[PDB]
Amino acid sequence: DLTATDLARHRWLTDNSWTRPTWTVAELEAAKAGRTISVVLPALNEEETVGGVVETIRPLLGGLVDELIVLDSGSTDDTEIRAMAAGARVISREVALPEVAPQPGKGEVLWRSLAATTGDIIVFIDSDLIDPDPMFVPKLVGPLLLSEGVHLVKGFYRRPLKGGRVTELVARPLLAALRPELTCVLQPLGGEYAGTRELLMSVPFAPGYGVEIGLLVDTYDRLGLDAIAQVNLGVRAHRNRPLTDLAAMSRQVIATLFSRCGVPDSGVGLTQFFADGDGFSPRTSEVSLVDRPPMNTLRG
Amino acid sequence: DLTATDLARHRWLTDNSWTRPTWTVAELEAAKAGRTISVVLPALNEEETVGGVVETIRPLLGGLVDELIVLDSGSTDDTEIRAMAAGARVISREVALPEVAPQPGKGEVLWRSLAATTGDIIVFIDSDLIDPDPMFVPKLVGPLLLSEGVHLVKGFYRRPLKGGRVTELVARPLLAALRPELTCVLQPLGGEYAGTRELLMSVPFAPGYGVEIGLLVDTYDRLGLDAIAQVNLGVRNRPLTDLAAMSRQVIATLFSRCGVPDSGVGLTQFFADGDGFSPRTSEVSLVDRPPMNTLRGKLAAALE
Ligand SMILES: O=Cc1ccc(O)cc1
Ligand SMILES: O=Cc1ccc(O)cc1
Ligand SMILES: O=Cc1ccc(O)cc1
Ligand SMILES: O=Cc1ccc(O)cc1
Ligand SMILES: O=Cc1ccc(O)cc1
Ligand SMILES: O=Cc1ccc(O)cc1
Ligand SMILES: O=Cc1ccc(O)cc1
Repeated sequence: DLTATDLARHRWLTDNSWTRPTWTVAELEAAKAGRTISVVLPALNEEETVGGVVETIRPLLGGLVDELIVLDSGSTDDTEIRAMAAGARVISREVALPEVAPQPGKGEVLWRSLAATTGDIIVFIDSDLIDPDPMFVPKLVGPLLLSEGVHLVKGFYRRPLKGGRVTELVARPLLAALRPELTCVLQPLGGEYAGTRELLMSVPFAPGYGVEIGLLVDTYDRLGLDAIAQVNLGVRAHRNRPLTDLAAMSRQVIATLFSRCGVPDSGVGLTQFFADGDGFSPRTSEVSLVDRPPMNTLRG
Repeated sequence: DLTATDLARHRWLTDNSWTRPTWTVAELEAAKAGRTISVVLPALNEEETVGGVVETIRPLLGGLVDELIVLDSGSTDDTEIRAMAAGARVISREVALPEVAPQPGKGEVLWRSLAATTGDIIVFIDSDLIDPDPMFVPKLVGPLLLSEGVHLVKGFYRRPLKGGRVTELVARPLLAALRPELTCVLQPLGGEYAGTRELLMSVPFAPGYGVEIGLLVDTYDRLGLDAIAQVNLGVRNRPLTDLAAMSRQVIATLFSRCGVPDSGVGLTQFFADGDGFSPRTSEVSLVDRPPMNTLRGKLAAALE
């Protein structure tokens, strides 16, 4: 009947998951107790949405939130200037961490943001969200401010009563196989999450689209379920990404899970083919992004 | 840009992949050279489609095809009667291997069929296909009969000019990580494939929905990429929950073949009523059936 995974997951849901994370901004400010909060929006060519995300967070500046930074990854559209006008601080990868040459991918941006921020709590929110809700940051920081022993909070979106394909086909099944207690986390790949500086400075950062799952597993391997919480951010329909983006995402999720769980990885990516009447000429990507070491090895 | 594995991928697609098989039934019959062909359709509650599949293969019986069997896995609908009416012999799991109690899942059915068939070549075709093409069996056996050194033929379906979600997000990326040459196989999880008796009797069979990936990986390791071919068969909507459970078993079987320590924990959904909570957990098995030549050694030796 019941397994040890079932028992732990059920109890974790009752203690470390909030379906209605309704703490008030005032009570969260009162609980800061000298701690400061930084909010980071990673961004690459998100000109249509970045300002709207910033606008939903900026009312918290000077109270709950101490800094609001857009960490730009080399946009060629109007991402940076729209973020400026909307009321954020825009910092490039190069200014965030001058002593290390950048490499591509989302994980690099989040890692570098640790060097550019000062908060005791760092909140990450994706910059591609349409009409996000102003209560995202309060909900994400609640367990960090109020619940002893929590270092990582994952924000999830409620599923309607009536596409998450990488989460449900790749990430959750692989966690079931390799780290089954972590199947408790509803949206392990979600981009809205918060952590303590103590935690985040102490773990390596996986590259590209592996960053979220890498942080989740590294936290678990150091502190177990007790240190991880999740909060319901409300409704939000699934994003529709191209299938080729998704297969590449899956491949990086696999690589990052394997690196943390002791499984070797070939470094071989997926193959694209030149196709014509003479057949299919393969071109296969190979690994070129490295994990970044804990930021404590360079700062603080 | 080109990388190290691309040479092997290019050679294999040139020699072992057929986008447009030219073969006629007549040429294939003339090439059998004393080999016999068994066709096996695994089935569990497929009354709406099984007859249609059988009807497309039945005209080959007595010529290209020597035996046509539906291996029924305990259906309670009209699968059995509809398969017989279309011209298949229907064999239960118990009849196929009477002294061994059945275990659930698709892999069990295919494994058991090895004890109930006599072919030097065995062709598997899913019984849930809609409007299958009568050239499926000819296309699948072509490389076995007309090429040298091929032991496993995987049928693939035509890709569009732009749901295979498990293949493209799970199987192919995992193979890239753990058996990188095998990403060249377009349909690693496909249910339409043919193998030699020599191969099939000698390998363990993975349980459940792991059977196809397990056979592919075992064939690759033991016989190599050149022993695997693929053929275009020409042109389904399952709930995400079912695809996730299938993915979880594909993972378990690949991990078993690599020695990765899979927990055996399935995918769990909690349900609640007035009395409380209880989990519903998807089926996962890490236990292979042993090579059929260990239980049917005399049959295997007769066929060798
Ligand atoms: O509060 C929601 C909840 C859901 C499933 C559980 O097992 C426990 C709690
Ligand atoms: O009775 C159901 C229940 C769900 C979640 C909780 O946290 C507590 C109770
Ligand atoms: O903020 C999202 C992001 C995505 C891809 C990148 O390379 C960098 C940032
Ligand atoms: O401190 C709790 C803890 C739990 C599980 C681990 O593996 C390590 C630490
Ligand atoms: O496709 C055939 C099949 C047989 C037994 C199963 O359990 C599942 C599928
Ligand atoms: O035969 C090779 C091939 C590769 C990719 C496709 O999408 C189709 C065919
Ligand atoms: O995909 C999730 C799942 C959970 C329980 C099951 O029984 C089957 C599937």
